[PDB]
Amino acid sequence: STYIGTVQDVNGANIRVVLDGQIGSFVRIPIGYINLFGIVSQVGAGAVPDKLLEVEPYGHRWISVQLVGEEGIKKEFERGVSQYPTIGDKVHIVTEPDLKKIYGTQNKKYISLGNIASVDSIPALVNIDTLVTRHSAVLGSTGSGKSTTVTSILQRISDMSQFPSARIIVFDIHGEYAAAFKGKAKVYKVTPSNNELKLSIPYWALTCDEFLSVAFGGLEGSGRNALIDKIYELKLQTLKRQEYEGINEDSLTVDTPIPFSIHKLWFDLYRA
Amino acid sequence: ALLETWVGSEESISIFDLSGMPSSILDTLIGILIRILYDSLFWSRNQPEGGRERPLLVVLEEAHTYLGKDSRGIAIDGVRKIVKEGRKYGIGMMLVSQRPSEIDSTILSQCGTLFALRMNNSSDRNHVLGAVSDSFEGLMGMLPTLRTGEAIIIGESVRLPMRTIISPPPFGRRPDSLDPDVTAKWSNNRVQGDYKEVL
Amino acid sequence: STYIGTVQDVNGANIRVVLDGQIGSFVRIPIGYINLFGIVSQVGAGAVPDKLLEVEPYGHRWISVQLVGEEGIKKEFERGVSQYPTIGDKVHIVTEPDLKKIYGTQNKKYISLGNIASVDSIPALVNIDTLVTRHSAVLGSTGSGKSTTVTSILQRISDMSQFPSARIIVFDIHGEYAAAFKGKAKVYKVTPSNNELKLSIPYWALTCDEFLSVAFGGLEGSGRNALIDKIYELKLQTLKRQEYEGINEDSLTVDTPIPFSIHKLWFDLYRAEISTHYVQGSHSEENEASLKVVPPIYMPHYLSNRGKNIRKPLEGLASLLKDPRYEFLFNADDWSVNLDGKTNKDLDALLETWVGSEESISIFDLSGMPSSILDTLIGILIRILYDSLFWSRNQPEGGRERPLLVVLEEAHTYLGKDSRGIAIDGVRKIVKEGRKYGIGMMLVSQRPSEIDSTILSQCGTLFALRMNNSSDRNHVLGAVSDSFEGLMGMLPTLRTGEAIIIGESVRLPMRTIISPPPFGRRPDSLDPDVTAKWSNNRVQGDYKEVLTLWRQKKVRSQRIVENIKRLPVSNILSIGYEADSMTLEIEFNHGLVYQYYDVPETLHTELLAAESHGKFFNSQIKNNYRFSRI
Amino acid sequence: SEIDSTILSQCGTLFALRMNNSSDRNHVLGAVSDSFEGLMGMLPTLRTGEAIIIGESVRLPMRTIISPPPFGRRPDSLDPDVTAKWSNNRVQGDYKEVL
Amino acid sequence: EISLKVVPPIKNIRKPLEGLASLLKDPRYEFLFNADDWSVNLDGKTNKDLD
Ligand SMILES: Nc1ncnc2c1ncn2[C@@H]1O[C@H](COP(=O)(O)OP(=O)(O)OP(O)(O)=S)[C@@H](O)[C@H]1O
Ligand SMILES: Nc1ncnc2c1ncn2[C@@H]1O[C@H](COP(=O)(O)OP(=O)(O)OP(O)(O)=S)[C@@H](O)[C@H]1O
Ligand SMILES: [Mg+2]
Ligand SMILES: [Mg+2]
Repeated sequence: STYIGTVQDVNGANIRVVLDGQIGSFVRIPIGYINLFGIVSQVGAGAVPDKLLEVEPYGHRWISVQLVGEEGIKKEFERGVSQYPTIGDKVHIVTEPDLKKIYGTQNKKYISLGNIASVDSIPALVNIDTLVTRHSAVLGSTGSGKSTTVTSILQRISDMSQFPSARIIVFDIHGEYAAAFKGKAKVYKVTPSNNELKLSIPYWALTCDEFLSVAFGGLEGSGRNALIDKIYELKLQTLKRQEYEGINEDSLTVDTPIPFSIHKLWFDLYRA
Repeated sequence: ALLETWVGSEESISIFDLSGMPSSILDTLIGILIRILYDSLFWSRNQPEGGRERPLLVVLEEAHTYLGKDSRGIAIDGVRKIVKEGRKYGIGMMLVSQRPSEIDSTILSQCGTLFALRMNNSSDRNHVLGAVSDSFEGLMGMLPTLRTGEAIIIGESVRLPMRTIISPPPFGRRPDSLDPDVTAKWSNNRVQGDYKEVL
Repeated sequence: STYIGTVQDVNGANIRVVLDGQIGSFVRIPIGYINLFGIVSQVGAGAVPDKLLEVEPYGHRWISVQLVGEEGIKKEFERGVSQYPTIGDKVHIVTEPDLKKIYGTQNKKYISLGNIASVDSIPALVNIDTLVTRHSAVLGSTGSGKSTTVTSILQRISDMSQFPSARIIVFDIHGEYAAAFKGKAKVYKVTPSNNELKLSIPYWALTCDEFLSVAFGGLEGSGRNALIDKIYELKLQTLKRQEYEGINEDSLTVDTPIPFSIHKLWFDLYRAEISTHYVQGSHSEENEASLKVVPPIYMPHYLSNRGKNIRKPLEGLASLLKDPRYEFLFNADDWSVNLDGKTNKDLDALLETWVGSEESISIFDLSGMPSSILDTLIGILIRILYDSLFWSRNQPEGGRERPLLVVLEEAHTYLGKDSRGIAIDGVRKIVKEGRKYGIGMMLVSQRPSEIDSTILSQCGTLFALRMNNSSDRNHVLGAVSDSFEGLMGMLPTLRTGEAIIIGESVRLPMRTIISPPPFGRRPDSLDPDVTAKWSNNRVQGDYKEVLTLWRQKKVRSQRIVENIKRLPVSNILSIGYEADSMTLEIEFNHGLVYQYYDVPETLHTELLAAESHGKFFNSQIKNNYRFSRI
Repeated sequence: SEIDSTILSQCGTLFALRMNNSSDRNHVLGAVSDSFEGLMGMLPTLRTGEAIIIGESVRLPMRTIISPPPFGRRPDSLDPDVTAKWSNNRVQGDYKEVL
Repeated sequence: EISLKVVPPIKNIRKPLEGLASLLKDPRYEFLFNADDWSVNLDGKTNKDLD
């Protein structure tokens, strides 16, 4: 069989089992008909109770374990605890079928993005409905391999067998992803290439503030009150000289993505 | 047609390469693209093209420079609105950065799930521990000693936190930046110089 | 008789027991004639005394004696004990009848919500006056009960057979509670639905300071004093034209709720800022050379001498009146104010509708609110409710004779320790001066640490769902009136739904399993489903429309059909059709109604004769036509 | 626990009643030199009305049961009653005056 | 710097002055500015003495 030890303490959730057990490995605790799964926290002198070493200063065989969830009556793994364990109970190791049970899921919203540390055959199912709706963030050191873990995920999301209608945008500042997606993406950049289109961001698709923030460096006096007057005038004429549905002489604002000629702005404003 | 290329192409993923940008304005553009992608999806949440029928996902590299705790840029304003109202219109987001402690703490906490790769300096680890909710005491004292690509995922996107090992992309599909190779570019015999053209 | 162990040694407080038992479970100790019920969180390995460990260190069966309350003289259970245990006495497990008496009561004051963990048959009796007069809070992790719990309490308190005059209000930023209350609640949202009203907050019912905090960003100059001067004349002028009872020119104030036309404000203020002056130095309007926002053209220009440095807010304000996203505040539908400042109705209907509806609950879903000014409006709504019941506390409709219960969802973003918003400046008052007017409060937040401590100190009782992180457990435990060590140690492992109630609204802190509401009556949020939306095949998009709407700031395509009739039948409820324009309208559960276009009506007949709906609708309609959902 | 300890010490005699939370039971102990286990070990199980007196104004400290005052002379705040005012049948109101 | 007064209508501590005026008009503070017997007239005499 597989035996670790016995529970020699209880505090509701925090438990301190004594052996006769890896730092991250789970622990299984049957109680009659349902089992409690737990997480190790520390090892050695960190798990010893406050008042034991006085008589046995060098008795170090203690481990601290924590409780995460509980398995129902052949139904599923439900978080929490139906009935907490007590002193002098049994303990068992988490074996291969159990890992499937705890981590398994029959729902179809989950997708496999990796393998757990202990057993390599376990898919690392992570919800995608949640990963795209709540939010996500990748953090780490510099050489820890972020962009490689942002492609091994961002490449499994847009698969063409399950998600033929996916949709994604990327912002790479060093240009290190275009090499990964050879025939799966539409790479954009400033310098054209043979099969890469050239990023183009029309200057008239911008609000008044943002255009004033990239072009004129930020004006605050009457200059800011003169440029706005001109842009409005230009977007007035383009409406008279060409037809755009819906936009009228009143619904038109300074910040509607309507085309205006920047060169005419500088030339006419500067020439005057 | 412009939008059709960014979002409506026949290939799913778009990739915007900004390494050529004049970096004095690199921040404002990140706040320009997010605004256009957000308004276009937000204002057409009925039609079959909006974010309610094809949910979006914006991934941002090196987010610690534009999401500073006291940054005065325009990107942080955009990254806050999508962090706040995106759940209604299905516009998620992914954040990448190697300096967590420089990220604003009011934006880093509103991210449901976190990938926790290696972290050594204690000004970050003590700051990541300040935003993750289901924080175990056995799997979060393990941050600085992970392997490369041995991420830890904690949040509600998983039933419970897991210490996964992401599968690397197939060889030849990896991300590779193209920087000049000094050892291979300095070691060759000197060639006759023609500096007339350089002027 | 369940014998386990007996006492054999004494160490002052540690009373040592040799054995021959759940953690948060009571123990019974009879002493002659009076029974002692209480908690002993120290037993076994965690209780063996340090003095004796030298003898037997490898054994753990030892208990201690410290109680909570004593059984009276066959009367009832009260906290405290007349006498403390002694030598020789033995501890017995509690029995179901004892649970009935300890948690039972003969008072009709209490109400039942959930059940005790041990035996489900027991009811979970919770006071109501203290649950509405002493305020309270709800706390726990993100995935625990949380909202599924708040609805059950409001769905039990607001029963008509037992409380036929209840009165409460709910703030739900995600708008996830309107689903549970199918037709028993009012629900106001910015963009209406088939049978829902408009959450219109008339701007003329705001204090001047709050008005300048939503429309001008906090002007802090001489111009700020120009607006106050300008608004006063409008508010003063409307009084002289229309008589109002009890206020005249003398006792008029800048902050009293008299309607005024903002359109006149911006137009007169904006026009008197820039215009040609026929005669130099003349500020008269006769020297210059309205239902719609259209301004008349002005000739080129000297400039008016009556102006200031408020050009940016004044032009920025004009924009706030254009976009439809703020239509609720500035274009209150039935409270829209014409140019002369005379609207159709007054706040009577607003108050009569918010709190005076024939049905008990009212709901304000704020998902449609722009998150920039979400905090500012939260404070505004609180002020209106408190003040209205303040100066009318003797009347027969106020809060004294019909107390209120304002519920706030997701509060941790609004009561921050360093938060400088107006919400906390409004929430503090009710927690302080709301006791003697009967204005309650229920706080919800998934992360208590950020909540201001003084606010969390003054709440009467606390609901404690599961809480994972250690940083927050320590903060919430620091504002507990009556805490148990055996009960609060299992806070990070509570299963979903069941909560722990602590405070003055119950006799004892108890671990209750709140009854889940009926299936189909739950708080559900209808957010887009990626897995069901990304998996379907591609569809050639027509972006020429997406651009057009994005330009027009509209949300409905110009090809919609409005006057179609429907006939009742995954769970398809109603199906429409129209051969004139080849439009097929369908309706599903949760009120979702689409409009598929250019579909042959042969399928319409086939579906009616298909008698196989659900499994057959996806056969030839799921992704085969262009639909403009509504 | 929140009160300033600077002003607490100068007080001569202190009456202490039922104290449940462990956080505050420690602070009160710090303002009394007579650290007696029996006096304060029984603090968290004191019945309503009970008290323990410590200070110079009392010759010897011990627990006493204060006799409650007679009915008709008893503190009670006249806060509105929720269940009594919600239980009564709903009555049509007129907000023309409340406004 | 410039009805109950006979005159017909025509330092940076102004906003205190308006805030000061709020207390005067409010009936809820009349216990302090408008004491039942202790209000001070322009002549300066009070109907009673603090003794
Ligand atoms: N998922 C992975 N699995 C195995 N090795 C990886 C993985 N990701 C990155 N690496 C390894 O790291 C090297 C790839 O280049 P790196 O610079 O180390 O990664 P990187 O993602 O480009 O770094 P950053 O700063 O996080 S973008 C190789 O030695 C990889 O084997
Ligand atoms: N008593 C219960 N028994 C079984 N399942 C429950 C119970 N209560 C809640 N749940 C389930 O757990 C889910 C958790 O979702 P919610 O109850 O809405 O919690 P929540 O996400 O914190 O609420 P907010 O206010 O939107 S953060 C629920 O949708 C249920 O499926
Ligand atoms: Mg990198
Ligand atoms: Mg909820």
